[PDB]
Amino acid sequence: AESTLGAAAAQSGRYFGTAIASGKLGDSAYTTIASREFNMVTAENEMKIDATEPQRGQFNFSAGDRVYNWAVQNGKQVRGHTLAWHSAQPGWMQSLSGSTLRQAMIDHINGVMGHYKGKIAQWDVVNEAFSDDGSGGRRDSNLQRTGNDWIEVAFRTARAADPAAKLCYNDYNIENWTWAKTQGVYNMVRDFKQRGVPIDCVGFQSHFNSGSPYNSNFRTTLQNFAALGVDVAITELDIQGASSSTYAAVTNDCLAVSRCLGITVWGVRDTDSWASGDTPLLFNGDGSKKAAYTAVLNALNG
Repeated sequence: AESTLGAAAAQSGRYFGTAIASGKLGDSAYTTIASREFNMVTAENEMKIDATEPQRGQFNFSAGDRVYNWAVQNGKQVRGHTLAWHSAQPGWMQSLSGSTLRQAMIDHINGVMGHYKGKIAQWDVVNEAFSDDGSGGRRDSNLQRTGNDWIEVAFRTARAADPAAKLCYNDYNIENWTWAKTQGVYNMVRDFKQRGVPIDCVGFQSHFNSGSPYNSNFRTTLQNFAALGVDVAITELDIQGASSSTYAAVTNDCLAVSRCLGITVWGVRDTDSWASGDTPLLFNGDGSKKAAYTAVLNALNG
């Protein structure tokens, strides 16, 4: 196949994934589609820090396992999302600073990766660490305020916690090769690779809209990161208005870069999207395929 997105991606060694939401798992229109079309699953909410460690030291894996087991029973692999992040922190973690927050960050990684050890294809270890103010510099968060080495410490922890997982740095607005943010991250991954920090992948959320338009230099971005010796992934793809041509273009960027592992779109139907008003996904509210679906499919069969 040929007929579905994931089977067609697999023709060139790649995956086509989606974001799954444990709450929509009793909707069978939703699971029929999701099961048929994707070979990769990211839990949309259920593996975030507030979802896995809502009380300090007391982890909660129900919602995460529910998504995990659905995926796995339906033939899919899984991306973990996400271990260290400025948002989606619980109350007890937002209150922490300095070394105590550091210890909590390390503890979270160890615990979450521990529970999922050897069962996760990729982990977004660190998420959205860079700023949008145009400086190319780090976002100012409690995590950053523990010291500039937090990202790297997060990565070394995670490598030791689950040596089988691909470790990703994930971020939005790093798709355009000329943006500061792109270059700030580029420079970090370069520095990492040169010094031997265990980072395996970079995750391009690929949330495209009027404020962050697709640029065909996205292919240059993907090429240049790959050339540092990392894989790349399109992790949270959606496109405001769901242009067929933009959807075919992004798909074709991925197919032209051999270290591009695959594409994940951020939800199944437009009604499931965090931006449902923009109808930015491949399926309509009612389950019918959008033009973009056909364009992506053709490209993957391309």
